[PDB]
Amino acid sequence: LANTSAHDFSYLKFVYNATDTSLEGSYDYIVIGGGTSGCPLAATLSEKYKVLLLERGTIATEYPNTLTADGFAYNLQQQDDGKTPVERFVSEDGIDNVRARILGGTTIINAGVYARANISFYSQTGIEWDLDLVNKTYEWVEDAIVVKPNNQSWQSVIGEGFLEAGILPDNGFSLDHEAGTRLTGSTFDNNGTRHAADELLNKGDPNNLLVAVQASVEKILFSSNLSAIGVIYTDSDGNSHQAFVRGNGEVIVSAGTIGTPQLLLLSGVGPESYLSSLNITVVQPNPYVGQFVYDNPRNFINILPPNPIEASVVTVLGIRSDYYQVSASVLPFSTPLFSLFPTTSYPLPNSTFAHIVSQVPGPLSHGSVTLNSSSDVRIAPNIKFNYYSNSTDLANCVSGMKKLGDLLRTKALEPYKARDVLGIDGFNYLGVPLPQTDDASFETFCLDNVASYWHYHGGSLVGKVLDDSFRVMGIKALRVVDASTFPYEPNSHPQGFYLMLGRYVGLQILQERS
Ligand SMILES: Cc1cc2nc3c(=O)[nH]c(=O)nc-3n(C[C@H](O)[C@H](O)[C@H](O)COP(=O)(O)OP(=O)(O)OC[C@H]3O[C@@H](n4cnc5c(N)ncnc54)[C@H](O)[C@@H]3O)c2cc1C
Ligand SMILES: *[C@@H]1O[C@H](CO)[C@@H](O[C@@H]2O[C@H](CO)[C@@H](O)[C@H](O)[C@H]2NC(C)=O)[C@H](O)[C@H]1NC(C)=O
Ligand SMILES: CC1(C)OCc2cc([C@@H](O)C#N)ccc2O1
Ligand SMILES: *[C@@H]1O[C@H](CO)[C@@H](O)[C@H](O)[C@H]1NC(C)=O
Ligand SMILES: *[C@@H]1O[C@H](CO)[C@@H](O)[C@H](O)[C@H]1NC(C)=O
Ligand SMILES: *[C@@H]1O[C@H](CO)[C@@H](O)[C@H](O)[C@H]1NC(C)=O
Ligand SMILES: *[C@@H]1O[C@H](CO)[C@@H](O)[C@H](O)[C@H]1NC(C)=O
Ligand SMILES: *[C@@H]1O[C@H](CO)[C@@H](O)[C@H](O)[C@H]1NC(C)=O
Repeated sequence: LANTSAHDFSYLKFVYNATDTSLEGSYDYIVIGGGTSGCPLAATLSEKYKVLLLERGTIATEYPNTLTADGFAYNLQQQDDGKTPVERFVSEDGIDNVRARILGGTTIINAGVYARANISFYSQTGIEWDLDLVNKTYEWVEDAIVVKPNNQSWQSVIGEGFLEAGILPDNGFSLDHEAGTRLTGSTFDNNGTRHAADELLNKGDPNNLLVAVQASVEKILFSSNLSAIGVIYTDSDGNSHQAFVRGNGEVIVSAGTIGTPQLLLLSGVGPESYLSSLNITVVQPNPYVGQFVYDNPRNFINILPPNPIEASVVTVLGIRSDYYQVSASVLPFSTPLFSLFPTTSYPLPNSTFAHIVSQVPGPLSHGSVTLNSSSDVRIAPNIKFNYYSNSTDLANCVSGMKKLGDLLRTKALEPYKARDVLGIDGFNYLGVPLPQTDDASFETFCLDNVASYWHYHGGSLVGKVLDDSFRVMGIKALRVVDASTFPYEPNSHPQGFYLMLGRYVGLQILQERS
């Protein structure tokens, strides 16, 4: 595990403005998106080969509130001016949401919770994983940016609550996604310093890795044995640039659940009838590009203790197969955190509150990413998740809400009631309280008060768009590595999986080429 230490910006020595035309040329690999998967992928490929990493955002030093736990709220409260690290969107379902626009991707703006994948996930996928190498690669990530959290009073209250509510067993401190209650890792260190995927660029070879920032990749270029041969990208001034791969080298899209399918569709990889309807020339028909896009529901209550509670980062997890639960203790604010609640029309907290949360696994409900512009990658795509379209998801939310009621009735949580009465009506709530306990009362609560967990995934799935080598089927020299790749969450908190996956696939590419 990592130690408490400053955020390591050594890598800025090989970070350049995309306005620099001397970056245009031929590389062994081009990685699109300097994010959770892309940064460890590019660093790994750079051990042997010449790599260009292209990121649309700027460097995290421009937005210092991205570098502390205390700055998390600021990034979500900040107005989206096109340049900020948080890009705001609303799904077609009407649920507010965010994605990252910054070198380091979503590991620069996220809640810092670190977990390994459920060890059963690898067999569930039917991919031939090198499991020894998966674990070596988890340790490579953890040694860089993961700490054992110190005790925080509220996380300890919630952990005692989860155990008293029957979320057993007590796993103590563990990075593994296992049934029961545990202290997990964090990418915040014990001084509140954020550590993130950009720091994994410090593991790259500085003679072989180049990083362009404010590089908006608009199009994947193809041969005229269809192969990806390069990219077009625009700089902050609006000027265009090209970069190519050479010989046995490859383009990898790491632009996230939203950005990957967007760029594939803009580049003519996707459903023939849809792309022909936009007069986008089809290079490779695949009816699944932008399909099977998922967002795990977040359902929640907010309690307002009569005495102040200490603000905390999330470190204590209550895991069952059918729901994943945490709680944050949150300082009050008068400017909303965009997407913390599902719409801007949510009450503001006047005092410290506990946000007590359950996540639906999978989920089984899915939707799609479609283009909003047939030409401009800077124009956000349309995204729809179809929350609770699958009844199994709704049943799982009912089970999770019953368990949050159990948590609120524990001796652990009793001291946080406003009134010493028998029920959970003894708490004071911000927003809608929990349930009458008939299925319809819990289903109404689940459906009406859903928010994003921010763990959306899918849109370029293995088994639909990709093979088990993460290659785009029917195309040479093109791969996809990021959260677009799997339909079900690997665990409650997937950044650890996707950090591992960038390096893992980098190591597979290097091996396939030897
Ligand atoms: C608010 C929030 C809180 C979260 N908290 C947690 C948590 O505590 N723990 C956890 O495990 N997970 C958490 N997650 C989820 C997790 O961080 C993400 O699922 C994961 O980081 C996604 O990784 P990715 O590589 O797919 O995408 P990203 O990290 O978003 O990387 C994609 C990158 O591509 C860039 N890009 C996109 N399009 C282009 C383009 N055309 N050209 C160039 N660059 C482009 C983007 O700017 C970005 O930097 C959180 C998510 C959010 C949004
Ligand atoms: C870890 O992943 C495994 C495999 O996906 C899960 O096991 C499955 O769980 C469902 C229960 O909802 C069962 O119907 C399947 O039979 C299980 N598969 C196997 C291989 O046993 C497991 O639930 C996940 N664990 C947690 C804690 O999330
Ligand atoms: C504002 C506040 C309390 O802070 C951080 C936070 C983290 C999580 C986490 O599980 C994820 N992802 C859920 C909710 C949440 O809300
Ligand atoms: C962590 O903060 C403490 C103060 O509580 C200090 O003693 C220690 O040197 C700090 N380490 C850092 C900032 O790296
Ligand atoms: C890149 O250069 C342009 C001016 O050419 C400037 O406006 C922009 O801020 C620079 N971007 C970064 C990320 O340095
Ligand atoms: C990998 O690590 C997990 C714990 O994260 C462990 O349970 C598993 O046995 C390890 N697998 C291999 C192949 O060593
Ligand atoms: C596609 O181009 C044809 C002309 O070739 C035109 O008739 C049609 O309306 C166009 N469709 C779109 C959506 O641009
Ligand atoms: C729910 O999801 C599963 C597929 O994972 C499927 O068997 C079932 O048909 C789905 N229900 C609906 C309404 O789609």
